[PDB]
Amino acid sequence: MNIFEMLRIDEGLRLKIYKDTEGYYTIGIGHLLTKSPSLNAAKSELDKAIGRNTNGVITKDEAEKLFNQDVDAAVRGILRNAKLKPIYDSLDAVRRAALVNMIFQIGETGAAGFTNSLRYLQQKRWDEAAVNFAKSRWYNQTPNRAKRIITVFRTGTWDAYKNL
Ligand SMILES: [Cl-]
Ligand SMILES: [Cl-]
Ligand SMILES: [K+]
Repeated sequence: MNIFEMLRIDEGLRLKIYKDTEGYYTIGIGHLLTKSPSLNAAKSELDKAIGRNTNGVITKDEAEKLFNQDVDAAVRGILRNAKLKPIYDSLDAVRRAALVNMIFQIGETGAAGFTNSLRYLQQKRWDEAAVNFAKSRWYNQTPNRAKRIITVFRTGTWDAYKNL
């Protein structure tokens, strides 16, 4: 298990534009195109992203390409965020992957509201952090995925993904 395999499980792989759990145009492996309700707008974002006139469908390789970029950018942003870098640095590799996964899903902006949870992680108060994390719109809207992420923060193991 690793960040790529974990997010592949969590996001799936689709080669045509589709809408994510929030109703937003996405493609590939969780690659958010835009929050605009305009499909053409989405398609334009896709073409810009891939570098060609696609007509809304991409190859697996292309999908993987955006994914790699996406994972990298997620890490990079965490490293550049003064509110997150410290948490990230205080963690073991398994938990770090869970934090990257969260940011990939909700963004740094979405992570701003987790200050308290992040603090519990920093204190290594695993069960306390787990309880806290669950008290969020994030958990309520994507409970199965959030539960997985939370078990990783709680245990430092991949057990939640192990059988998927
Ligand atoms: Cl992009
Ligand atoms: Cl879910
Ligand atoms: K998805």
